[PDB]
Amino acid sequence: SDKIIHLTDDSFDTDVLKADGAILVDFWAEWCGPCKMIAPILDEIADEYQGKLTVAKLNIDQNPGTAPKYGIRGIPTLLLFKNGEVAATKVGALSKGQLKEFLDANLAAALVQQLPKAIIIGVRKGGTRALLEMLNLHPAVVKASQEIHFFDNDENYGKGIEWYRKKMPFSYPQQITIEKSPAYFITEEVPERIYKMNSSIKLLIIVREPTTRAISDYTQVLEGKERKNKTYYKFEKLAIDPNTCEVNTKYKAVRTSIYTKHLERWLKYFPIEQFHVVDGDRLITEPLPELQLVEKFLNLPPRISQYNLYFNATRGFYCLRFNEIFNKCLAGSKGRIHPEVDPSVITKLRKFFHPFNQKFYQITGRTLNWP
Ligand SMILES: O=C(O)[C@H]1O[C@@H](O)[C@H](O)[C@@H](O)[C@@H]1O[C@H]1O[C@H](COS(=O)(=O)O)[C@@H](O[C@@H]2O[C@H](C(=O)O)[C@@H](O[C@H]3O[C@H](COS(=O)(=O)O)[C@@H](O[C@@H]4O[C@H](C(=O)O)[C@@H](O[C@H]5O[C@H](COS(=O)(=O)O)[C@@H](O)[C@H](O)[C@H]5NS(=O)(=O)O)[C@H](O)[C@H]4O)[C@H](O)[C@H]3NS(=O)(=O)O)[C@H](O)[C@H]2O)[C@H](O)[C@H]1NS(=O)(=O)O
Ligand SMILES: Nc1ncnc2c1ncn2[C@@H]1O[C@H](COP(=O)(O)O)[C@@H](OP(=O)(O)O)[C@H]1O
Repeated sequence: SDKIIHLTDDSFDTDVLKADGAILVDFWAEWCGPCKMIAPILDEIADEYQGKLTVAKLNIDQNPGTAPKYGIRGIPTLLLFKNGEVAATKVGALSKGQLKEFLDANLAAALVQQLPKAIIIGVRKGGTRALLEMLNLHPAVVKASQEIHFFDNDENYGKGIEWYRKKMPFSYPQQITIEKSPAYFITEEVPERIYKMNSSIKLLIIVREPTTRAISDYTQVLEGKERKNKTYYKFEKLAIDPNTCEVNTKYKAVRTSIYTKHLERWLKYFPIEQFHVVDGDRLITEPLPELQLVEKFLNLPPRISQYNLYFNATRGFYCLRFNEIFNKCLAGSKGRIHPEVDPSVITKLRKFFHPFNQKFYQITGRTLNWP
């Protein structure tokens, strides 16, 4: 649960000089009395300043090379670095008020609404909400908690990019905003609009087994009709053409699962390097490895840990653990009791997707091992 980076001489360059934004470094030693008194104050500050400041320590007895390069002749010393250059210093023991006065006087943390620098564009039912919720565990990530539907709605898109920006949450300059809008993946007119706004934007795609995703899709549409006391057909009657007895390519649930078909459209405007495909099947069984890849994709330091995720045998999925008294599980619409589909139909669907799946692996570079 520790939020303080433990530094060494060998790690100082990568963790401090090559870090983005603001880092406060405490130079300390076991023999330094005031260092010990101030140590818990830094723990409080690391929580209160999450998103604007990272806190780090270097033990100068164990790592004696770094302090002489900064002329440090007494400890505790607090050095505030920004982008590899010393920004401010404080010498000696100080109280919380002096430190907060020092930090507030030295950090340019204009809380601002910024346009997203990463967008979860799909795919619906692949775990888009879950992915967004998990990425928000990173101190530098700030989520747009509602779908805004900007690029897929001519009405909203007419209001201009500024309207979109002012629909984003407040964040600090050094924070990265992430939006989730599954419909963007399928809406045919959306890649050009996003490309125009920011051609270097990063795009996130979350997928799970094609056939499974279609059944999850069907279940939601079914629940929506049963809620309103309406009628609906069985999955089989919709996914299989009655006449030919083949897969019904006109059914949206099936078309949406042909991930490759949609990706081709997006690739006409963005290079594959700007995309990262998250394995939704692995996100359910073992999230952390998939989330750690997203961290590197976003140029974010490793900060999501195994402590943040815990298995809830009751709900049957993983839930989020932020601090010691803030837990959050996903809503009831996440984790629906799927209907049993005739094994024969499932086999036909699996074979149908197979060639599209192999193309997807080849284009994206990630083999997801789907049946
Ligand atoms: O098909 C027909 O018959 C249509 O025919 C036409 O000719 C007629 O004219 C129409 O009248 C007929 O309408 C029906 O069919 C259309 C088309 O469907 S389509 O073919 O699939 O396209 C239906 O319209 C579509 O309905 C979709 C749907 O999924 O129902 C829409 O999908 C998008 O939007 C939904 C709804 O979002 S929202 O309103 O909530 O904003 C998304 O599903 C919800 O996702 C949110 C989410 O943000 O994750 C969930 O919110 C939960 O979680 C929140 C956060 O919690 S936590 O952090 O996880 O812990 C929490 O704050 C919420 O409280 C919580 N909700 S909860 O209920 O309390 O649990 C919701 O749970 C999800 O339901 C969906 O992901 C999104 N997908 S997208 O499209 O890919 O973007 C779609 O936009 C829309 O066009 C029409 O409804 C239908 N009418 S009928 O059923 O009456 O027949
Ligand atoms: N920790 C988690 N808790 C609940 N559902 C999760 C989850 N991680 C992934 N999911 C999955 O994400 C799906 C919904 O994705 P989306 O938010 O894009 O609609 C769920 O569909 P099911 O209801 O079919 O299980 C479920 O499989």
